[PDB]
Amino acid sequence: SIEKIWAREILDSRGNPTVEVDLYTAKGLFRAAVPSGASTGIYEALELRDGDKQRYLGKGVLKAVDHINSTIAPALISSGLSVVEQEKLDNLMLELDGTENKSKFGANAILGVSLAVCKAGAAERELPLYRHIAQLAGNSDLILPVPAFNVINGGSHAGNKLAMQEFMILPVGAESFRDAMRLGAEVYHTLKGVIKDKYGKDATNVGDEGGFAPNILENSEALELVKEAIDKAGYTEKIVIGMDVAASEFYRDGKYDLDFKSPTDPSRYITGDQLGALYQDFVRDYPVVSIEDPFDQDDWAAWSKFTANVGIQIVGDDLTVTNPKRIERAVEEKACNCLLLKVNQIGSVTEAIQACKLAQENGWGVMVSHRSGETEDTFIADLVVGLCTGQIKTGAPCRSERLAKYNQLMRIEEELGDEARFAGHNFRNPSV
Amino acid sequence: SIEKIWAREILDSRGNPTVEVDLYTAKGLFRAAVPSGASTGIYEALELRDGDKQRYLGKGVLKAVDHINSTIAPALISSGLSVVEQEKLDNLMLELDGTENKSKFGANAILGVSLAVCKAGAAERELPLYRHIAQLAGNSDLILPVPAFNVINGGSHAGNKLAMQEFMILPVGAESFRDAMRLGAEVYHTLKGVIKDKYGKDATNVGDEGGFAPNILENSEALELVKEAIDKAGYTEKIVIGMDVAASEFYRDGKYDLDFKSPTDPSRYITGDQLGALYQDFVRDYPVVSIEDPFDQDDWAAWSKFTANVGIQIVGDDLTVTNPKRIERAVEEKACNCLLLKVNQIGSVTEAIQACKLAQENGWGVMVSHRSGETEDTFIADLVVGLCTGQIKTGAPCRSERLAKYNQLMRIEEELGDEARFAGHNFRNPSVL
Ligand SMILES: O=C(O)[C@@H](CO)OP(=O)(O)O
Ligand SMILES: [Mg+2]
Ligand SMILES: [Mg+2]
Ligand SMILES: [Mg+2]
Ligand SMILES: [Mg+2]
Repeated sequence: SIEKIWAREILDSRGNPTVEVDLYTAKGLFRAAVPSGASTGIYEALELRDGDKQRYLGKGVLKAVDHINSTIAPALISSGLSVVEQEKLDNLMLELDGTENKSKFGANAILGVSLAVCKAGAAERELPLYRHIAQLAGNSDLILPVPAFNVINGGSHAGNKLAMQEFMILPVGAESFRDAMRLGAEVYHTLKGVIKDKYGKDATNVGDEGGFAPNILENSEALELVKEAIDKAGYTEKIVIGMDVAASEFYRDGKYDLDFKSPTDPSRYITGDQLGALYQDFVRDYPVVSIEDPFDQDDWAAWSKFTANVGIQIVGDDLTVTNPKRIERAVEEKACNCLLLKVNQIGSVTEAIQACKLAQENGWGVMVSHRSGETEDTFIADLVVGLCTGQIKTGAPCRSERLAKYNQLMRIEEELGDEARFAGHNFRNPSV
Repeated sequence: SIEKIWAREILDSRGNPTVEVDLYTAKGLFRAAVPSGASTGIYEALELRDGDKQRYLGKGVLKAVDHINSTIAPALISSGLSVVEQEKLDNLMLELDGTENKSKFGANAILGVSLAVCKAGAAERELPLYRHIAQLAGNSDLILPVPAFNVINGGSHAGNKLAMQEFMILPVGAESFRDAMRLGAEVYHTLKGVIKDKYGKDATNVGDEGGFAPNILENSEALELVKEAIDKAGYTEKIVIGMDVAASEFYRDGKYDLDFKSPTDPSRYITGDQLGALYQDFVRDYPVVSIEDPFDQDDWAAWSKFTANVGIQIVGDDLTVTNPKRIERAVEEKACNCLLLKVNQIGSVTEAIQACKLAQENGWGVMVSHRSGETEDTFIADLVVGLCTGQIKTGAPCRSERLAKYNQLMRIEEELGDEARFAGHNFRNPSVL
């Protein structure tokens, strides 16, 4: 059973409080922490913050922590359920909170326990984490995913004018996971120089996810820099490009604002048809193979029309928020062909696994994802392997809240030894 | 005894390779990894790199990793020594290397085993890491250090003109380590707002250690920005300022170039006297209580004279490189009154505890330090408690290779319960508490 749970406030990678949980069994101690987004969709389960403006500027998580220490912990303990029963323990937590969006305890409260139970569960089974997860998910071929490295940053929170949030590289042609990391790192460090040469040393500092934020406006120019770094590294044949537009962040009165970090002005705003045609030029002119949140989380028509007019991967994030009910609708409407999977959008492991199986059941790709506020926790590296999804984005190869995950994928690859496989060019559908 | 040792290459926080080590005993797996400097002292132990231009720009550590797997690991397994015997295991390795600066295997090879052995030993003793360290050190006060947070990055850690490396805030007034975390973070976030309003959002990206990299040249202006944020956060009484100049990075033919990241022009260079005088202004205009590497690593005359002429903490880093020989010379010349402690400048736990005790017996402070290239490893967190040094610099409260250490110190404080004490205004000299 569970002997003890102890939750506390720690600092995530931007220096804001988040929830960490210690859960103890007769096997020992298991610790997990909860990440936090900046471009959070309106449909995500509630991140409970304290809002005491005199303390971490309103961002403390004492209330979430106390819900764990005062309510969740006593309950789960006295239940006497084994930590192998992921689903029953998660449902219990879900009934206890009693709300649909987990607004009673916070999803950051429930998830911190849910992850730590999962780690306890692995060890109760004497499996490493990635194999326990695969058992919870009915999987067997524990493929290593292609990493997607966020190398240039724009968007809502970025010190520059660049509207589109993330421009990523995917080493689809590397020989193994370890190899992909090496390609990603070389391109990254090459990019830095390409930026320094073109823009000045000032332009080479990092944003939240470890990528660079040059002082540029044109999304075509970012892609241009990324493709140059890929050539100059010499991997044109091995590395492709993915984008996270995060379009909800610049949605304005039913049109779209590509300049939005400027102080307001509706004359620039373009329509979804105009924004769709830009992407089609991007897909024609650059090796872009994936685009995430190309439209607002509510602009369903633009998603379906786009998806039915392209061959590339189209990824729902803010559209789907790892939520089964929202995914069925995207399925019905053929909104996209890939789920971005964020445990903290829905708020328990069990519901994330279910979101995963539903996407995969209906022929979708699935990409596991960090939040832009991460911790040293590495759960998601085990999650992507265990879920056989074949793709993960968890940062630039820079800042150790991103590398903690990359390094742990290398450890998994090495742990699988001779039986380890890399998704490479089958990242969208590694089930082949 | 040790059952097996597996080393691998992982990536550090700048996305370069570094050593990590998995050590197996009866108790299980003990893992540690090796950090890596950018402004590395000329006298530092050798960090062994591959030098293969077709692989991570020559920055691979395949060689150091193979030294561990193929030579050091059977060496330590054959000895049959318990992991608790830090000193014996460290000497074993130092003798097998047999060079002064560890250039046969690399400081990076030796250290990663040394750290792992260390964590395995704490498990064997049934002790948390910081207590085991305290026992190797012969301490039983486990005081929590004042954290020194590098909130504006310059020099070799940031893409800007700003020449001095590090502008640090020290919550000397804090009630506890956990409360020092809150003050640090609130000032950091306040400073993001100050820098944003004054220089634009483009000035709020960060350099290697998590501090803002604003587009500035004047070191006075960085100090100014920090003061302003302290004040706006409401903490002028409770928080003071520290600097790492690292003048070695900008020492140019007997002079100093405060614009070294600009196209070379030797007229802009100033003498060490001018540099010193500049330090005297900072000390009077700002609550600067500590300055690290204010002169070049070989510029001993400028060091002794500046130190005899101030009552603040003066920190040796590239001057001392965590090395007992260089420390003795610094004590004799009165170069400085604080040691910067960096396991990887010297290359083993045992050596680093020895360099520490040395400083403390000569009445020096000791500030434990991360490197600019870090990992998810939280060793130095337990190390600073176990060594009772009362001060640690391990980043801005931003980037988890920093926050993994700060979060660990909060966990250690919480674990000490009511026995927990906070160094505070005693960060130079915590033994009196
Ligand atoms: O103080 C220093 O000099 C260190 C650590 O902050 O930087 P580097 O690791 O680059 O030497
Ligand atoms: Mg988002
Ligand atoms: Mg997104
Ligand atoms: Mg240095
Ligand atoms: Mg230094």
